[PDB]
Amino acid sequence: KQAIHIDNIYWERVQLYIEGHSEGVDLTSGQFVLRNLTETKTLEANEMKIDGNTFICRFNVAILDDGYYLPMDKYLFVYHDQLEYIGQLNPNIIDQAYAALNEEQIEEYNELTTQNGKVNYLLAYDAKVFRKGGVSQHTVYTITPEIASDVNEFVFDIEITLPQE
Repeated sequence: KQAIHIDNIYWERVQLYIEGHSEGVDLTSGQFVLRNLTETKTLEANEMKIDGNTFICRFNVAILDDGYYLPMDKYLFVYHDQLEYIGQLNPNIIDQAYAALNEEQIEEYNELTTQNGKVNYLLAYDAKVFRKGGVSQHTVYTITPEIASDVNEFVFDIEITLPQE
């Protein structure tokens, strides 16, 4: 097919880095963004490095509580040119996540029921949690990569809560 692929995900302090490549999309004219499923909040990348068909993008997700925010919101990684392209997760990441312990192995096989819950459990090992201080309200940011079963697409499940919760 022709789509945007997500190859690696990592963090430096609060900044979320997304590395990937294109399988047919021209990357020189389009804007990479994080967009929620409801199309009501969009987050632009602060850094965008293109190298041939490969790309790296940086997002500062910590600004999402500066305005009006939902405490349970899933965000797609999308390349917007003339058509929006939703990033697809590389199966190598889930296969490397499968390289777990024995306890974790039998824990993952207790999922059983749905394939979705299995892949989400494998992806949860790369979740990020941090707090925002120096302000009037200290908030906990929890960003969890997962496959959204409502659309069958990869999303960052972000929940912004108070420490009390």
